Amino acid sequence: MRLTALVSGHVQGVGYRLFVQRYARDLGLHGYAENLSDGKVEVIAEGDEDALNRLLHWLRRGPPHARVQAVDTQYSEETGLREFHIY
Ligand code: NA
Ligand code: NA
Repeated sequence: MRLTALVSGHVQGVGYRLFVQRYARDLGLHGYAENLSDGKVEVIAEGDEDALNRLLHWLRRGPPHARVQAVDTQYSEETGLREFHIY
């Protein structure tokens, strides 16, 4: 399925997108991570349900110096995205 996750907290400017991309690639997932102008990070990830749960473990922690306060999740059908990009 597709996970669309919205990450709140001290998350921009701390390498969060690169962190997500590394773990998504480790977990066989495709999609993207993008900074939002309201201060959040949006993560779209497509792939197996358990891999999405493993990614969520990382999304809730973030890199060194991130302070992730919450991760809102919503699920939808995969669209066939390839690769994992940062925007
Ligand atoms: Na980054
Ligand atoms: Na961005």
